[PDB]
Amino acid sequence: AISRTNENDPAKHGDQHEGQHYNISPQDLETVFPHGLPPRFVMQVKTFSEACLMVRKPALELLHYLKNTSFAYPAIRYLLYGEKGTGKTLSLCHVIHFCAKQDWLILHIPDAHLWVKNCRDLLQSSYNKQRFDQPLEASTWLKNFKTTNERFL
RNA sequence: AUGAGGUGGCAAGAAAUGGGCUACAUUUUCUACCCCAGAAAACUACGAUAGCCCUUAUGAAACUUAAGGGUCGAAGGUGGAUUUAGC
Ligand SMILES: Nc1ncnc2c1ncn2[C@@H]1O[C@H](COP(=O)(O)OP(=O)(O)OP(=O)(O)O)[C@@H](O)[C@H]1O
Ligand SMILES: [K+]
Ligand SMILES: [K+]
Ligand SMILES: [Mg+2]
Ligand SMILES: [Mg+2]
Ligand SMILES: [Mg+2]
Ligand SMILES: [Mg+2]
Ligand SMILES: [Mg+2]
Repeated sequence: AISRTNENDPAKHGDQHEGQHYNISPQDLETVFPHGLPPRFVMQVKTFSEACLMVRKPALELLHYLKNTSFAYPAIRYLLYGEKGTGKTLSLCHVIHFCAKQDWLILHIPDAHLWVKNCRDLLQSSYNKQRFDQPLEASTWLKNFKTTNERFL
C-alpha cells in the first residue's frame, strides 16, 4: 500500500498525500460521477473493481483556493490547462468530489465539445426563433444533473 | 485529276472481348486532426468519375470537352474454369 492513502476525504488531503491514491466509494461514483470521468478511466474502474485517484499538486492547489473562497466576492474562474493526457479532467473530478461532499450544488458539463458537433436532431427553438435547440444533448445532461443534485432539487 | 481548295457531315452500339478505374464496406463511412476524438453503420447504410438538370472554364463555335453544384441512390454482398505481377 505504498501507493495508497487511508484518507478518503478530499477535504483532508494535503502535500503529505501527493503521489498517493485515495479511494472513491461506489456510492460516490453513482451519485457524484454519473458522467465526466474519462472513458479509459471508467474501463479501469470496471477492471480493477475500484476507483482510485492519485492526489497531485494541481488538484491540491485548486482545493486550497476553494477552501478559502470568499462567497461574498464574485465567482472566480479557475482554468486547468496542460498538454494532452496530463490529467486535466481527473484533476477537475478530484475538485468536483470535494465540493460534492461539502454539500455544494454541482453544475458539471463533462464535455462541452459534444454540443458543437455530430448533432442529428438540431431543431429550431420556440422561445427564440433565432436559436437552435438540441433535445438529445440537453435531455442527456438533465438526467445526470438530476442524479448528482437529487437531494437539493 | 488518283492533284489543289471551300462548305457541311460521319465517327454509332444488337453483341462479344482485352486493359484499366471505382466498388461491394467495420483494418469500413463522415467530420475534426494528420494518428490518445466524436458520430455513422442495411431499403435515408456502403456503393457511379453513370443518367438527368443547372452553373462555370476554354473556344468564333460545347446536348457534346473539362470542372463544380443539384437531383438521382442502380448493379455490386468479394467473383467458376482459367489467368497476371512481384525476391
Ligand atoms: N489523478 C490521476 N489519478 C489516476 N490516474 C490519472 C490521474 N491523472 C491522470 N491519470 C491517468 O491519465 C489518463 C488521462 O487523464 P485525463 O483524461 O484526466 O487527462 P487530460 O489531460 O484531461 O486528457 P485530454 O487532454 O485528452 O483531455 C487517465 O485516464 C488515467 O489513466
Ligand atoms: K477488367
Ligand atoms: K475480379
Ligand atoms: Mg480531459
Ligand atoms: Mg482528290
Ligand atoms: Mg447513401
Ligand atoms: Mg454525378
Ligand atoms: Mg462562353
